[PDB]
Amino acid sequence: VPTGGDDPTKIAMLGLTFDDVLLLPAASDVLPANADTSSQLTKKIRLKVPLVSSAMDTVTEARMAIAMARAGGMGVLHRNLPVAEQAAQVETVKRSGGLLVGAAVGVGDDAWERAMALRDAGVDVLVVDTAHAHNRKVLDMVHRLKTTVGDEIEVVGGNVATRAAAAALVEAGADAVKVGVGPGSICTTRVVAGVGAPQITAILEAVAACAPHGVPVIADGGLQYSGDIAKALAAGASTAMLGSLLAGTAESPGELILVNGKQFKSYRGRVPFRGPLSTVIHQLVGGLRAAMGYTGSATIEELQQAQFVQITAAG
Amino acid sequence: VPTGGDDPTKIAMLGLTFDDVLLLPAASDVLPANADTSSQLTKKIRLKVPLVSSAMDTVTEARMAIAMARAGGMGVLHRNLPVAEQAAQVETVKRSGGLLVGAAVGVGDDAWERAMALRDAGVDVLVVDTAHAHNRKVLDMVHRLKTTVGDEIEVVGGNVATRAAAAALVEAGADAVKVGVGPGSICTTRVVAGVGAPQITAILEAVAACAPHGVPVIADGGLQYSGDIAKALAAGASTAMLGSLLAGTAESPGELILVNGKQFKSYRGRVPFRGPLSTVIHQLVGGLRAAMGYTGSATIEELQQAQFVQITAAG
Amino acid sequence: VPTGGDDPTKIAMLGLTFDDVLLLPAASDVLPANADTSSQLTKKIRLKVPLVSSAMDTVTEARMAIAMARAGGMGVLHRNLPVAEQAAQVETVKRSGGLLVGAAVGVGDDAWERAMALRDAGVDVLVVDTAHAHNRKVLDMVHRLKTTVGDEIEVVGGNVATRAAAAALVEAGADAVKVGVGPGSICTTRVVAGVGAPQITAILEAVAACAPHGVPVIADGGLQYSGDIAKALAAGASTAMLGSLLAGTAESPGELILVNGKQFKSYRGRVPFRGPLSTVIHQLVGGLRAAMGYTGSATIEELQQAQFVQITAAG
Amino acid sequence: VPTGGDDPTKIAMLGLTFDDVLLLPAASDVLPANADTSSQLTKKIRLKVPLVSSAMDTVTEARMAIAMARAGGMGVLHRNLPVAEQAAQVETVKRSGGLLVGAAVGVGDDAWERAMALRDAGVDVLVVDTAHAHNRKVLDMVHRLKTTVGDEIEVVGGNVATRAAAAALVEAGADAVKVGVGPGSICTTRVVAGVGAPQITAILEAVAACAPHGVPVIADGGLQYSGDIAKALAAGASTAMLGSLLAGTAESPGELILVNGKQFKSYRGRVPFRGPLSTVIHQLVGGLRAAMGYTGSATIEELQQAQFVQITAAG
Repeated sequence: VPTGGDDPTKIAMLGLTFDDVLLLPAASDVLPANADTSSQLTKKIRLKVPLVSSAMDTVTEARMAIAMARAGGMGVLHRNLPVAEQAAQVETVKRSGGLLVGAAVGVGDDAWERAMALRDAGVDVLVVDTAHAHNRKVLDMVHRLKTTVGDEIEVVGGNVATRAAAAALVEAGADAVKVGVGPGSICTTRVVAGVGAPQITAILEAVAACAPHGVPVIADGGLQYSGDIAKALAAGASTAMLGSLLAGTAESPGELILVNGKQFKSYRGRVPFRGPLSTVIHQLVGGLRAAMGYTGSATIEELQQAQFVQITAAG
Repeated sequence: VPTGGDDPTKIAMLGLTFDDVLLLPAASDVLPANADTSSQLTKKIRLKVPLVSSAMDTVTEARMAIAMARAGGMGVLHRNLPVAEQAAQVETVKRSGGLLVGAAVGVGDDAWERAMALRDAGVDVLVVDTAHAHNRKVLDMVHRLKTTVGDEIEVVGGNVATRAAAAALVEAGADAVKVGVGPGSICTTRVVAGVGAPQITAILEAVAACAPHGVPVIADGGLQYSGDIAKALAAGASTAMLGSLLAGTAESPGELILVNGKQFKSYRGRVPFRGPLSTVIHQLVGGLRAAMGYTGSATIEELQQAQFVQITAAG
Repeated sequence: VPTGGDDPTKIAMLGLTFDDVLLLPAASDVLPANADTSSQLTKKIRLKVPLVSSAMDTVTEARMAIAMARAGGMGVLHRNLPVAEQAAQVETVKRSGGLLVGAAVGVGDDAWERAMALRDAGVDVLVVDTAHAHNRKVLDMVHRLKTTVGDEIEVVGGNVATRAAAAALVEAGADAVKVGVGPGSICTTRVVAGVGAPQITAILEAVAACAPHGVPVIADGGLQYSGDIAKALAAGASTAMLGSLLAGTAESPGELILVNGKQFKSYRGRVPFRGPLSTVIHQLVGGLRAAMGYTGSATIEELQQAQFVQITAAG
Repeated sequence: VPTGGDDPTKIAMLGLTFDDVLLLPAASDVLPANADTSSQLTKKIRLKVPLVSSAMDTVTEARMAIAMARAGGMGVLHRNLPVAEQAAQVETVKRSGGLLVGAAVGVGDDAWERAMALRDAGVDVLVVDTAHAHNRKVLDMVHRLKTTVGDEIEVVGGNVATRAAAAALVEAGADAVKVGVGPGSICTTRVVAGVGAPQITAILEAVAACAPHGVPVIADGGLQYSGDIAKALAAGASTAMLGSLLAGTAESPGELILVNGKQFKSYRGRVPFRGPLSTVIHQLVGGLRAAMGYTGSATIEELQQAQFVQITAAG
């Protein structure tokens, strides 16, 4: 093997991240303003805008979830709080109109009780929210939820970064699979544990397992620019989950931070303050619409068939 | 596939930009001072210097177009102004002697009326000037112009970044094809839309479609140094269109900007002030002539057959 | 050959360092808290934590060796001091309980006398400590020690960076092989001599020679983060030797250095002050445990079978 | 072709520079102090140290040439001065003992008269010193000199960066071939003309043409560290010519420059002041000797057979 040892499988793949690729323009009859940006969040739930906000306590509580749903996306309420309060946040969202909302649960001791409280409060999507879903405890939770509340509630499982892990969640009954393990995020799993998977490759692999079963993939982590959203969807994802890009909006939890005359909000680090969510979402969707124009993609399903060019460090 | 998924065509190519390659020296009987730098702008129009200025409101109005033509190149007047004023700028150029001039038009509602006014004013080249030419509306405009005023006026179409798009413009009747979509320019299409094509690869692909039909390619975007001009032509382009490299000249629109004791002009950002156009063109042509000496290229047509070496990030 | 000349073996391999790769998550039943981090330092000696401190006079004297052994690893006492004092440092460690300790020796004139003094003082591991072990003098020393004191003392040989060099040490009787020649360390062998071997490739190659003979490999040099420890072991090493990561701990030789309000210690350069060794080791083992969770590795032997993804400069 | 177009030869090679490679350690019986650093400058002339100073007016006049010869290398006197003065500099060197000296000549109108004056003054090596030697005028000059003064004087030709160009100089009768065209030097041929060849690949290619005819290659340009000298020789060069590395020595032309409390000398830019030449040469040869130890190279001829590992941007 050119890189060492005698085992060609030891280095299993060349992992590409968003910055490694660009979408190629293609024949187009699509104007950006006329593109259809709707996409499946889960097998049953379609969003008007293929964006959801991260289940993080610096990103999504009730205010963010309401704003996301109104913008045509969805929020996933974080679970770093008592069960009754998360459930109360769900109720708050639901009484602000007929708005979709999700909520995270883990696989710990209180996770089942949390899930039932969220169900009672009227949640639409339960996200089984773990660092590493390729694990019997996680798969069992997904399956148990699906078999218990699956008629009324869509169940998302994550996170994964390989084809085999995605396939396991599909088999367990997941309604969507969330992709992102060491995706290049603030937790720096890559530096601390040495573990990760560049996101374009991770999405391509997960989609290879999910699309043949009609299960949408949520790209979760490492998205820095509006152009990354287009790349994630073209790699085959159906939606993108955003943390850092939304943590600086007015609707996110936390107060303004002023450093050297500039405004920031906290992210757990800090991110530039961006103003209202509606403004950020408008910019992001603007970039996505531009990509759909350039690639001749009338719908997100067409964008999922677009081609890339791989670029070098110089590019 | 080593980079993910099961489709080898998903990542269609490895895209190289100017910084990825160098021209290889070759046997030479050519002194730089003796090289012939003339080249086809379009099927019919040959320039003494293979350079044209961008149709941008911070680069080319009448003053720039006159200076470019006198230097042996050509300017393309921007279209971000009323039809009558663009036409008046064409007349201004034409009465400063027998000087070649081009002008941009779009495909919008006023585009045809604009084109006819430019024709009436005596324009030599009409540039159908769009972000993405691989589109029926753009192709129809190129064809309609060619069939209406094509005896008297050369029609350029752009921009493209693929072989198929270039082939479409050739079929529509374009007299030259302009290449540059997300080429690494100020609009940052790459960041916003996630779309682009590294320019050396884009030129190689466009030339594969254009040269067999005798249609010149204009390299448009991403040229930062005189050496990039030589690389663009060696990749097969016949001329290079320059924005950032000319936006800092005296002849470009806009006033001097003084920041921290240094002089700049606006580019839409800012670029260092460079003095007279003649000085910049002299430097650029000097670099091109040096490249022709090193590669043994007596003419631009010979330079188009030169070879590259690909270099690494370390290089 | 694409890179020049007619000899495909002139450039023998593509060398990967830690930053070039990430561990891929895999199916897991392993919780980080439950992983077994024990590993072979030598054929006979197993450590509770697979970490040893460098035989450097800014890293390991008695205080560090005692702290390392108590933390479940081991220190290797440096040899930049008189024989009697190194031996006295060994005695000091041994009387602080039943603690494992190693000590470096060279191949110079006093090296044999040094080794016998260390043996007399009760050392557990002798490390034949050279810049380049692929040399008859070094191999002879390893063999002579092994044949003289090998029943009571384990003999480590190093350093190497190739399969052939590792094989030579195995043949000479080494109980462990230490890998790291121009690994990216403070001596900058790479810059001064132009010599080196990226560590992931060097470990893969050494392990190819050592594992079939049941000889552990010690990864020595270039480890900057806790994640690098996991990568080194997954490449096949059994332990990691740390210099820069430990030189900033309280237990290392040298005084505090205050520069611009920040605290440092000397490394021979300087490194940030990190506090007690126990704290650093806790963080490092925490990262290793996380990696074992993500990869489904119940033991270090299982981690040695994990797979990598190669990443780009963008990643 | 993956990088564009339909011609696989358009991008002819992947060019590696010094920073792209490292020397691999190998079995060694060689101590650095015992290595033989002597090497052929030309077919007939062997130097004790394989280093020559650049024919540049900020590097080599008489003082530098005398110091280089005394250190066991050689200086090449620059030609940016009247013929009589260059000849007078040759005489000055020759009367400082039995010291080897070279001198540059061009191919211009005064070049032949210059060469005969240098011959009369007792020069040992004439260097036909051009930017691009693959040219009939340059080849004719090399041949004419060789046929006229070749019994008494060795004739070096340069510069080249390809196998074909090197072969042409060999055929013309060159006693050594100098390699370096856009090697990454202060003239920035790469940026201005877009022309160049990464030096490791350029040396490998030139050596492929020169070694079978017993003609030494001089690596000229891009050497920044002592380790680069070892890499250049291992790629097959017999000597290295140094500009930037020597321009900061006391013996080089020009005065001390003080900027922000630091000392520099001019290079035509500026380089840090390094003190006496003897000191710099000592460091450089020290690095070379270390490389010979690591690679088991008893002689420069053995070092020329050493192997590389290619490293990534991360390395």
